[PDB]
Amino acid sequence: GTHSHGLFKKLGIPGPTPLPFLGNILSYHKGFCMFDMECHKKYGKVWGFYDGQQPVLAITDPDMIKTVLVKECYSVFTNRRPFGPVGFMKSAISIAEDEEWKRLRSLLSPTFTSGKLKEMVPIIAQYGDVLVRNLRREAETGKPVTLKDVFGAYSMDVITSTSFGVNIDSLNNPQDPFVENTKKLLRFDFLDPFFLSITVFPFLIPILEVLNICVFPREVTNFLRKSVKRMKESRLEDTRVDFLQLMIDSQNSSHKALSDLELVAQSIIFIFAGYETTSSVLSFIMYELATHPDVQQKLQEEIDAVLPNKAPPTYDTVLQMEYLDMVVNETLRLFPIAMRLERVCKKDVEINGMFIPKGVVVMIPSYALHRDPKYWTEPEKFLPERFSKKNKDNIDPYIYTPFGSGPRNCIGMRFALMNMKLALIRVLQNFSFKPCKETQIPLKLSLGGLLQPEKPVVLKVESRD
Ligand code: HEM
Ligand SMILES: CC(=O)[C@H]1CC[C@H]2[C@@H]3CCC4=CC(=O)CC[C@]4(C)[C@H]3CC[C@]12C
Repeated sequence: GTHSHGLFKKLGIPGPTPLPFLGNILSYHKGFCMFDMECHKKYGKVWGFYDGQQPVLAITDPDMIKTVLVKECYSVFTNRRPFGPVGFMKSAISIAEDEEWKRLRSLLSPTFTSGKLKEMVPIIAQYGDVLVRNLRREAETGKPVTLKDVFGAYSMDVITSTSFGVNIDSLNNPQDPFVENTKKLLRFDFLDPFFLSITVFPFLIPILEVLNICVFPREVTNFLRKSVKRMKESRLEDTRVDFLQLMIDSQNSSHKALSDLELVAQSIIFIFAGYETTSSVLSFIMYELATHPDVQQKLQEEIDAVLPNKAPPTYDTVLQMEYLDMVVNETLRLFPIAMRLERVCKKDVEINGMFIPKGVVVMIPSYALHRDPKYWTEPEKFLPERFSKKNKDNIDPYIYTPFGSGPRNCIGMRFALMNMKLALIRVLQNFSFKPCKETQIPLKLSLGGLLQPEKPVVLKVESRD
């Protein structure tokens, strides 16, 4: 019948012996991260395992990784692992493949330049202020703050705004249908029963498509696909520096420009990529700043220096802040929320020594590499100075990859970084953050399939009066 599980040893690559049907998925009770590091402790440079009958080949040599992500990104390693029933979200850039992906990447790239980003800063800066007013109250309240709630609220405020021009306080408007629906767009947990099932029975994905059962909830994609050219139509033609307009502007004068539907797919996929990723990283950073008041006041002092008497951050004053950037990247080292980068091997190739067969998912265990002893001194420590100017080129760009690498890295990187930084500055420009003993110390990751804390982060918030 199926004859998948013989592949790696038959070519000479080590790995945990698979079970019939299951492959190695029982080994996921630990979680992706724990599983990945333990594999690297025991098989070294390269190993192989099976998500069901699907061969996954892990790699950890930096120029082999450069090779996959950059080298023949186009010729061989262009797409990611198909993962569940996707419906029309087939057209979203992150999900699209080969030429359609290359088309969308090119069509969507100009929208993410540093230029258009400088023009989005005032919009998103505004919701820094909104966050502060919303944080004042729960600080002064007395009681601890659940960070993913006040950052979830910020991330959304900033998403609706730069995506559709929609200007709302998500926190204080929880039924605004436009807020209500978009919270359901959380990140996928590939260790969920559903997805695990899908992994074992991939021959059930086409079954779900028929039934229109979809990993993006029907009701949520229905409401935004509706909102979009409710608004792409003449609320627009009254005549917005945002994502939607830039995509509209590129339907209006190379290869065939953005479809109407393909545009909505993008709008949606942007939300999905940017909402819970941003809010998560922000929680992780605020956790670190709380449990290292060493870093927190040093940063607060950098912020006041660049921005005296609560001066409002600009594009340039942000890029200026070197210790802030140090804080941001060190937290992404410890908590790379993608965990893994993956590419599907389109053809038989041999990359710096070893032959990869067509069909193998080539995987880069980012979480593991970020906590590797060979490239990192004291990997478990929160130590921003590893990213100090100098001391930071020892650092291989192919070992440290919180946003991936090559032509298919995170399109939203400069934005995500800018967005997070504008939050941090205004929040630190007004408050301090300290442990309560509801605060889990030390902090544990979920054993699940999302990089997120065991229990949500709660902290004491004080005004700098
Ligand atoms: C802290 C925030 C974020 C992190 C850490 C992050 C991380 C990542 C990673 C690791 C990848 C995979 C890249 C690869 O496989 O090499 C990715 C892809 C992607 N990200 Fe981000 N992301 C963040 C925020 C955002 C934002 C704000 C947006 C959009 C506004 C975004 C849009 C995308 C898209 C569209 C892709 C797929 C790109 C493609 O298929 O060509 N992400 N992200
Ligand atoms: C947590 C998560 O990743 C979400 C994304 C897709 C979601 C699934 C989508 C399909 C689905 C339909 C149902 O009627 C029950 C819930 C399930 C089985 C969902 C369970 C939770 C999932 C797996």
